[PDB]
Amino acid sequence: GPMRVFAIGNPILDLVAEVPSSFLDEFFLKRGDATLATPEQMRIYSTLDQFNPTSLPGGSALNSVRVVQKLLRKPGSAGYMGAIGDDPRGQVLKELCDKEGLATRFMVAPGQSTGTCAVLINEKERTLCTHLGACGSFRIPENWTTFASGALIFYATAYTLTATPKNALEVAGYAHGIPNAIFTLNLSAPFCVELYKDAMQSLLLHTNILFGNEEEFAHLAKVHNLVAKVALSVANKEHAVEGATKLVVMTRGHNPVIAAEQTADGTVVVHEVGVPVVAAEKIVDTNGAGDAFVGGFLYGLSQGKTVKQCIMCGNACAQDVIQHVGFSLSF
Ligand SMILES: Nc1ncnc2c1ncn2[C@@H]1O[C@H](COP(=O)(O)OP(=O)(O)CP(=O)(O)O)[C@@H](O)[C@H]1O
Ligand SMILES: Nc1ncnc2c1ncn2[C@@H]1O[C@H](CO)[C@@H](O)[C@H]1O
Ligand SMILES: [Cl-]
Ligand SMILES: [Mg+2]
Repeated sequence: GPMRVFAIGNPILDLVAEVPSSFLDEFFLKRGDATLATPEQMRIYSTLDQFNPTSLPGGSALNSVRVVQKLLRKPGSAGYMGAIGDDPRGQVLKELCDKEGLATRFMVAPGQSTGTCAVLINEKERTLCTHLGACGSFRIPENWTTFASGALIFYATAYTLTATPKNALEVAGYAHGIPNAIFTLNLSAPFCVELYKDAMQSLLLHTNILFGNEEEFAHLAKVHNLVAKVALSVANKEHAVEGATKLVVMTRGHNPVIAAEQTADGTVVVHEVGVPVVAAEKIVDTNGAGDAFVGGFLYGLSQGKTVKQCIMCGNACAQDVIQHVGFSLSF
């Protein structure tokens, strides 16, 4: 069918810049972390101009769906909903989605600005500091099911919980009642795991595929029981548990990707797939690596490939993205 994957997310503009460690210190940021800007960090946005930053579209789920749309090519192959502000920045994101052929229904929040994320590159790592702005007012429209009619893969990032957990809950609810449809979720960042524990619990029950990195699962283990790689991964599959797709995919930088699935009979299958080596000197920045991996994974899943094949496609998409500035598109 036309629409193959439908997602909700926070559309944001990324401002990328290479900054010295001193900048991280002055802004109270932890290298490699992802957080929402506190009042004191608001000054980071204007101050970046001294570093000649570059700007490009961002937003975790948007980045992912853009990979699926690029690989599927047909207009409306991927659908997306989110909220943008009534400003020139919002217009740039919108124009870009239209030119890429994605199907979108953006909600415009008058009086508010389009979200922005400062992507600070230092050493090799990326640190993210975001100001949601209009993204926080996002509410799914009553007829979203009509816009996404035909889609069998629904995706949401935990980052959408900040606006309200109702959005993702409604999407999962809908998918659940549809046979042959699956709901997929990304843990997004440690902060989401720690702040939205309750909503996540209800959400996990209705999740078919859970994606996240080692750091996110670690917090998920602690916040929940299991505690403890492989064990953490097998651990998380209970949260989704208690043939219906139940799979957990854990990414971890250059280390092998670990996927654990629970088959119909209760058999647990775990795959440990290596990630092709990429010389460090060839890496530009790792911003968007996980989003690219999820996008390649969902596109392959859309084509009926196997779990291992899914993972290989995700790895290939991520390897391309890490060789570019911010979230690029190529292949
Ligand atoms: N050093 C590296 N060498 C090769 N591949 C790497 C890599 N770092 C990341 N990847 C690729 O990226 C995938 C995801 O890595 P990871 O989840 O750790 O990214 P992330 O958490 O940086 C990205 P974002 O900026 O979206 O938040 C891995 O499964 C792998 O395919
Ligand atoms: N709170 C957030 N919600 C959604 N996307 C985000 C958030 N913070 C950072 N991102 C995005 O994560 C991407 C890297 O995975 C960047 O392109 C950035 O725009
Ligand atoms: Cl998002
Ligand atoms: Mg990384």
